[PDB]
Amino acid sequence: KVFGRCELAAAMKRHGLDNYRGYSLGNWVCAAKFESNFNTQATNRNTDGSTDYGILQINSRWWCNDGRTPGSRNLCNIPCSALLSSDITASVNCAKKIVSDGNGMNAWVAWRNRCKGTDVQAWIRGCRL
Repeated sequence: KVFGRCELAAAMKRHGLDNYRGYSLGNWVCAAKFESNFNTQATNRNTDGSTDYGILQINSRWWCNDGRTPGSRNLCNIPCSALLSSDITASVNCAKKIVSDGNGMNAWVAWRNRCKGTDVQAWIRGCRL
């Protein structure tokens, strides 16, 4: 499902990511746009031999079960393809838990150096929540 600028963020707030762990929604908009660029079906081969799933590019290395990974942990206790669905609540529901380790949005490479240090509100300006 191709997500619009106005479409995705509106859901993430309903999705209960709005200011979640003090992280402003614009981060959540921006991060999605940097990891899969509003593509929910987005999956990628991690070089270390695991795979990225979900619009939030959630790494199957220990988060989910993609059926190709030895030593996968599955902490989120979901199949990886539930991250690829037209419902945001699967991806979001384990992204909450990714910050739920308290190890920050530093789990996402894209926010990490390309979405920090900028105007945060700039994703959610001109859209209604």
